[PDB]
Amino acid sequence: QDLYDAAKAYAEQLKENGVINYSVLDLT
Amino acid sequence: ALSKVKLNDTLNKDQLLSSSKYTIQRSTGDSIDTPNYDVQKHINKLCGMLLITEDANHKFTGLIGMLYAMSRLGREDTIKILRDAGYHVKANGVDVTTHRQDINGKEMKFEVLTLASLTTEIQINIEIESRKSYKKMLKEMGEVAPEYRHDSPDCGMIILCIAALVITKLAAGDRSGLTAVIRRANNVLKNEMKRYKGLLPKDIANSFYEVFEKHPHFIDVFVHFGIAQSSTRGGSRVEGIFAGLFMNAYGAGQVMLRWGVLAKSVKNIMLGHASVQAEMEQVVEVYEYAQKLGGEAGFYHILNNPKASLLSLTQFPHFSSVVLGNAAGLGIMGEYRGTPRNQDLYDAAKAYAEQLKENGVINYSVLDLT
Amino acid sequence: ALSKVKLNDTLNKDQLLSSSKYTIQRSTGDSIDTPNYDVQKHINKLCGMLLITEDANHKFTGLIGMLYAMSRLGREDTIKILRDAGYHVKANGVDVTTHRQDINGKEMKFEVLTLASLTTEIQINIEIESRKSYKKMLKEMGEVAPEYRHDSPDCGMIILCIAALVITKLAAGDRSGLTAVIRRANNVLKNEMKRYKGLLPKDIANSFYEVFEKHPHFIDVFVHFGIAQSSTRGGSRVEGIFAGLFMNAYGAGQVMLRWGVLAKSVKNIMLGHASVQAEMEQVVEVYEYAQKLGGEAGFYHILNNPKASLLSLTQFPHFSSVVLGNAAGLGIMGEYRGTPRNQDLYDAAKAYAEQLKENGVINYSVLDLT
Repeated sequence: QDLYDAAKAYAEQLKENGVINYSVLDLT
Repeated sequence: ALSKVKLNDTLNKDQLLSSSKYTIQRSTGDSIDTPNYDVQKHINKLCGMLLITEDANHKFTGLIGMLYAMSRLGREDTIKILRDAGYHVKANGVDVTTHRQDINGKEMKFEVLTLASLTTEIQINIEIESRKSYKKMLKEMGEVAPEYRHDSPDCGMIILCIAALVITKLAAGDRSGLTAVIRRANNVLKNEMKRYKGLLPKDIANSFYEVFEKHPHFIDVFVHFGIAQSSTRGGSRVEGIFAGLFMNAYGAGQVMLRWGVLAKSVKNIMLGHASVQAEMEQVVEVYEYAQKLGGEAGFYHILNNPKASLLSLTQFPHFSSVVLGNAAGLGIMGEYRGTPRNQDLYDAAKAYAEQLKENGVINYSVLDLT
Repeated sequence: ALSKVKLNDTLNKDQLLSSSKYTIQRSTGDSIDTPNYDVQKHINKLCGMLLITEDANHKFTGLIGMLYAMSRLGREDTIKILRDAGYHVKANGVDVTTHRQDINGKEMKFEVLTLASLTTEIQINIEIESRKSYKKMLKEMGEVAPEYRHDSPDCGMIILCIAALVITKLAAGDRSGLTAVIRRANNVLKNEMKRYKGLLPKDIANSFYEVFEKHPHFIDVFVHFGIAQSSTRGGSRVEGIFAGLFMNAYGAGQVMLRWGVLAKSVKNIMLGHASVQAEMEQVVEVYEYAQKLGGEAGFYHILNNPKASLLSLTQFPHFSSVVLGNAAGLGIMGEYRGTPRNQDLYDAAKAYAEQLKENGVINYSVLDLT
């Protein structure tokens, strides 16, 4: 249960939000 | 030869710490919110909401202030400055999600930042209480101007202006400067307080005092933000006020270093005293060490730097007394809680310093008169 | 030529030891606990529990202090510093497990570190006795503040502050400085003792004295932790205390080296004496050797370094006497247990040194008076 709650806590932090990553695009 | 018997301890101590093979990394915690440039505009709005709110709850404004400073830096840079400081950081992203909640029966939408440190339940309450103050403001003056509203771009920096006043008085390290922080926030930043009801110097300063105390890594983030902010080519007058208020912090926790140059400038006779001259070999070492560091030594006490103790002149009782006496005689100290170790040298320096500032006759040799 | 007949023994002895083909590795023991950054926050809590406990048992605080220092370094580093020192280390991990035990009938849970050196049975007793003192504290002041509680981040470094005071007086090597360690721990760290009942300088210092004596490898761990701690950019004022108190240890076990520069600075006439001048060729070699090592030579006596004996001026009877006499005449030694080999040179140096510090007339040639 402890590993489940710790993984759930971070997984919530992972999906959290949504910034644009400009290094992915081939911008000149 | 007797010239060779010497040992530069000050330089060797620095060489020891500079060439450390191993590193310590302090518990920053479970997570830190690292907002990027895209959210900066949302936090400025959140900062504005607190400012327009009459009798606002500035419990989270110290934390919200840091979020705006980190958003101006950007996720990449703010993570970089935390790691360079010496902290393991678990970076939490920050962006916008629409939260639906039914306040007073009616279902309402709210744009909230999904932060770890700040709950979505308290974020909506900042917006709810601001809407109450907004409609009350709208009812009084009919049409609210761009200056009085939360959408203004200054809002974010206005909250960071008193953060720079808090950082200015962090050298004491016991919330003793709070009185001076509120005082200067009324003299400077006076136009800003007219246009915002929720600009409460006491409430906001205590919030920044709390967040710097609870999170020592955020004071490092603010200092490096302020230097990055001051490195800009130009901006608004509020940004200019912040840059001025931030640079007042430069040299905090080391006023005796500046007053020592003043005593040398005004030529206080007690500097030439025998017991003061015995220390002169070692006091030059710290002044030369201060000259060596340069701009780095400015925030050595604000950031509790290990090497801040090396800049101390207090280790020299006699030189400190004449310097602290010179400041007393010129009438520049007070209420400064520094006590002179040698009382006789202090009183003698104070007496001569009082004689230096008397009357005022015109020196005609200074001008280029023909 | 007669200029060629020479032999640099000091440099050649160093060259012999520096270019050793083989290495000795001392019995560190069966196992050492190497905590990482994830546990650091738990040890800080454990350090806080001891601090809030009234009349606490600081039998394990010297060991618990080292665990916090190693947790700040991190498993990878603290293993690296033990291996670089010259020790075969059997690294034991450190993390959190929940232990269930029925104290006074009622079944209770306890978060304990599964340490080899520290039993889980004694860990719960530290938490049990702290809860007693916590509720007694809660009953007296109603609501306990962030300063008085165990959760504060300073707690861990507060215990390491008197560890730095113990390391400052390790040069003697017989717990003789304990009186000075407690004395300074009252002059220094005075605000910390107000906010924690279990800050007992005598009890905690003896614990660190015990752990450094029983485990000589842990004194190497603390010194390299202190250097790594002092290498940081900035932290809290309590970390500023530790950094200042740790750097006071620099140059311990070699005060005669510093007092020799003082005698040269004040220009004691007995330095020019014939028998003192005969030694001047060889005393310069050790001062140049001290200049060569630099910062490395600071903790050569704290860490019982083989090359610490090379920095000794005691091998020179005449120069040591005038230097020890100069210190006596200026009135800076006492109760220093160093005895002069030449008594006549000591008394002559003491007499002149007393004449140097007399009266106090102003030197007007020093100032830039027009």
